[PDB]
Amino acid sequence: LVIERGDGIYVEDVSGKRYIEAMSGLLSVGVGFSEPRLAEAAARQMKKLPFYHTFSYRSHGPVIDLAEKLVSMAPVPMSKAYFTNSGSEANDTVVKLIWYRSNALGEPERKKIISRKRGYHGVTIASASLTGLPNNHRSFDLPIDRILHTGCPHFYREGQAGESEEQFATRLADELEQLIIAEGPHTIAAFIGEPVMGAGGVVVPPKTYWEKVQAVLKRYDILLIADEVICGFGRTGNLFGSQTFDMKPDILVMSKQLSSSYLPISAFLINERVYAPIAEESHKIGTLGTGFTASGHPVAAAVALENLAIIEERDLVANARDRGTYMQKRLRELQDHPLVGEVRGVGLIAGVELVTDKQAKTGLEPTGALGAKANAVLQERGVISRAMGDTLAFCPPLIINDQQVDTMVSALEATLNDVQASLTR
Amino acid sequence: PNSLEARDIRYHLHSYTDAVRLEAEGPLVIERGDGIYVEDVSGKRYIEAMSGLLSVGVGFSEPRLAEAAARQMKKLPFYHTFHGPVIDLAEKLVSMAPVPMSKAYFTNSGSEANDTVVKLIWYRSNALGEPERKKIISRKRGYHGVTIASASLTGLPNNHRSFDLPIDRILHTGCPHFYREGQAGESEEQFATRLADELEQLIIAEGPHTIAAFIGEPVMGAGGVVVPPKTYWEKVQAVLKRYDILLIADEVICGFGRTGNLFGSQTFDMKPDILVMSKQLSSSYLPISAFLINERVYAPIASGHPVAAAVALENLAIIEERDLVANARDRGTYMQKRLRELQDHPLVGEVRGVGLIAGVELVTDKQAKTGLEPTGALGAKANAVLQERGVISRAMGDTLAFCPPLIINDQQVDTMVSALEATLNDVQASLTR
Ligand SMILES: Cc1ncc(COP(=O)(O)O)c(CN)c1O
Repeated sequence: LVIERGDGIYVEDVSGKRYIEAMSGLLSVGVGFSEPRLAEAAARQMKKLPFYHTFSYRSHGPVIDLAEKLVSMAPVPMSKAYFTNSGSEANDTVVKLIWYRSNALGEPERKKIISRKRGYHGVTIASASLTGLPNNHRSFDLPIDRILHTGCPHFYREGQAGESEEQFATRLADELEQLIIAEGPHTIAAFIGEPVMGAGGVVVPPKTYWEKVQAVLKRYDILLIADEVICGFGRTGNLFGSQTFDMKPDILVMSKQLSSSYLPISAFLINERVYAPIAEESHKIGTLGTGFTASGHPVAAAVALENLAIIEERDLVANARDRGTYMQKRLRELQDHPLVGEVRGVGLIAGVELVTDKQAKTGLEPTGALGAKANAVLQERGVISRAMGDTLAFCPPLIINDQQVDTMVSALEATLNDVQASLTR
Repeated sequence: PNSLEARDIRYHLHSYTDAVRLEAEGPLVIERGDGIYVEDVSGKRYIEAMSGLLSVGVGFSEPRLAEAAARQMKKLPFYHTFHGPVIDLAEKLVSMAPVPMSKAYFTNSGSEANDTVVKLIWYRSNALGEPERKKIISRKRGYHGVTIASASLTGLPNNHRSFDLPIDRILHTGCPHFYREGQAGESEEQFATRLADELEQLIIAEGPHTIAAFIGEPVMGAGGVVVPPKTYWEKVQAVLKRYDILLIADEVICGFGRTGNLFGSQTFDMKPDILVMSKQLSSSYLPISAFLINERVYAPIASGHPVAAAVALENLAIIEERDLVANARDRGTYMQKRLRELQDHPLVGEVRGVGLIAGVELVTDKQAKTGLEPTGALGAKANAVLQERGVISRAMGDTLAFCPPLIINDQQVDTMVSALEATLNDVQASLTR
């Protein structure tokens, strides 16, 4: 499929066929594909100061405004913002600064990072190691040393026979505590988690998961990294997924949804607990020895500022919340369809996991074929979704309206009826 | 209180900055650009003799790039799928390569590019059934970026201290800086021979079957504009070829006209298997980087950003149309000559450079090759005075670097070097009083 242009929630292929972009590109195009104010902000800044760097006591207006804006928006008190080009780079720099911080606190052994199976955190050698998906690892010799993985909080696929949802949450927290104790709690620097796992199949954690996990982390004074790369800026029904799930991160990572993917930019926020010992170490060394050439890029920063202004001016967090409520309801009305194993989601993100045998939770051979078959029909019916194995993901732009949600979910129902009628046989 | 400087102090953690000092002093805030000049928020204008971060090749006020960006952003601001600017740019870069290349890959940064190259090499050795051929040899004072892997490739102590780097599998051989590394009575070519011998000794000691690749900048930028001795690259390549080790040319700084040719690989007769680009690829007007691989690399293993790609394509077209490689070559010849007229200054230990990149290393005792206590104080002192005289350089320790935009003219080169000469006289006078 060759995509040539976009407009609102739609993209068009070279033949002129229009599709609802049900994943907003890479779960990132928040304001849709034709927001003219973002091009206006880019063109204005690029003709004033197209590039300057933030190295060595230099700065510029756009990054200063954006740093203030992001800190002011934080769901918990934050101290500083640091800028990169991608979410992958951000998580990579976060791991590096966590090691630096532990050295700056006289803890040379507190260097291990706990991630989760099916988590997604980027593609650098380090951030691909954090990533808990199989295709990211073995043939790349990953994960690197110091990165650990605990279990995926996906009740439908990980719960034991007869186990309740909250018992499953308790078991995950206990398995996390068991991991920390067996590794040596003083060796664990941080735990990283998406509020909801996006690329791993839209895994919504069981209720009480984040409360119980945070109790464990607080017991050992382990840092919490909230990876808001997908869940940020209105996706889950609040500005940040951390608010939706009552998470209190020390570090909060944001991706190019900062700019609705219109330009490469990413950032993370750190609280005073993280910043202060890093600042003192940088003073003993004489510099903080890291940074990307385009960190804080003024044109990307200008576009991000305008993108955030649009989200606030047009109340897009509330719009996503309310369209999300309607989408979640419409999708769950398909629960009784013969091919629907599970419907999961919160706010404006959802997954529909397909099966052909509901009791055994199995689909076609191999797993992935059913999702690939349904996704092809869905595309033909004018909706672009992402098949994550046998899960179809829905993550449309924040500007969508109820009429468009209705069209998207009706296309999915018709798709499932088509696939059902064709499987026999 | 709500000034730009105060808000930066309050909210913004800077790269490559002492955070405690930033809180006390605040940043210098840049407002706008114009050709080779930038202007700070107080209205003072400076020659950007570093092109920002050795990157703004077409200067700071090229409105054609803004129109290219806006045009794509108004058509398709983002997609992951890929005619079109990403396809067009990949084709253009392969066609421009100084040696035959097969495929182009895109990232946002040079750091991500080098990180991905390392990952691809490990994947490739596994596909070849060589699980041990995973080590990468880099060089002391080389600079290759700041991801955990590419900061490990980097050979500068500030990039490693307290970061627990380099990771395993990354080795560093010697820096090819004759002025700082040559032994008593060793000639430049003998030093090159010794460096190739030390490289071969490292390869043998590690087990040649465990070495996957060697990475080098043609000229080391961030490490202090280190020009390798004559015959270095020929002798190094002979060693690498003997053990079937891949050559990665990191052209992030040298690419697109900086060294007097399109690529530093041409200037130094390097025949890389992998070539890494960034910076002047787009003149930094938007973040984008790329690496090329040849068929040898691609055979066993057989989503750039469309707005950034469109800007890079138009940037390359400008460089082509306005003959900026030739302009930089001819302005470079003049700059190299003017800078070397200062070699006899009492504060100048060495002038080095090729094309439009140069470094001037400062000392107070020319025979001992020592400066002030500590090393770096003399460079910081002179760089501050040069900025007072309206020229932005970069102090790499006690080396002042010059890497001006490809659009500079001879009159501007003359102004820049005259500011350095007067700076060195001022600093010398201050030291003796
Ligand atoms: C030679 C070289 N390689 C790689 C990099 C890393 O590029 P980036 O800052 O875009 O990550 C740099 C940037 N200073 C460089 O000079």
